[PDB]
Amino acid sequence: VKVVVDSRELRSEVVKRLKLLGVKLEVKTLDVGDYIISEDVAIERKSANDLIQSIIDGGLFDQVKRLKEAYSRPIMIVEGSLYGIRNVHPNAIRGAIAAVTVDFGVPIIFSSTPEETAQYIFLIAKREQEE
Amino acid sequence: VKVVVDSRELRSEVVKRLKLLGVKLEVKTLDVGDYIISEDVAIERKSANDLIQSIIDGGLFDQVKRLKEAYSRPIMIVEGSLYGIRNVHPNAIRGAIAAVTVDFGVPIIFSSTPEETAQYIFLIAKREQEE
Repeated sequence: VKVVVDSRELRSEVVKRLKLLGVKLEVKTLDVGDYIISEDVAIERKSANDLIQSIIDGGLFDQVKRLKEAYSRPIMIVEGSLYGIRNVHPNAIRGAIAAVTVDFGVPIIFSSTPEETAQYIFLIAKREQEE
Repeated sequence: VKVVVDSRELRSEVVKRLKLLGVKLEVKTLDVGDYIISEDVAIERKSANDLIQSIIDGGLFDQVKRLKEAYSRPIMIVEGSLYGIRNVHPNAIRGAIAAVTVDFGVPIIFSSTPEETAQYIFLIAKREQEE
């Protein structure tokens, strides 16, 4: 399977696992998105910490808007646990998650590690290729 | 806020928290869905164990199909951790999650406890009422 990856992700552990999985990567510098699966499917990788920060600074929705305007079927993979991270009420996190997935209609898949993020990218790309 | 709840959920801890949150519940015996928010929004509550079992028995997709045919905007809340549950390869769980959220287009929100499930139902219902 072939996946386009943004230059900023090139040396990540996600890319390492993708390569071990046999994925053929094409590097590009994208204005939006981290891993492109097709003309319509693009994946944005965001750490749990960065998700919370974007909620704190009120920048999450602008980011989702930008993703949707660039791709018809964008996907956000949130990496790392969202629990145990104080300084932010659980309802703020839950509320943001519900808004993105239900209102903006952008799937939010949760990954525990960069390796798991790669496994998700891989299985989605494979399905893309098969159909 | 008003929420319709299926009779089978009446004595759950989710209902207890919903009541503490001030939600006004109307009980019904639904052929599909556990908590109805509006004519279009319905929530299906599924434990992590039951999600895995439905993957093992190949019944998950039929369930999602049934939800979509009954409601235009269904939501699935998966309750409990999906990690540490052997007898099933991680890719089987990841694959199922990707299919439901990305292909079927049905959001899959993850909750750690029945209380969190109630908090999600509450915030979604409130937004429904406000708009």
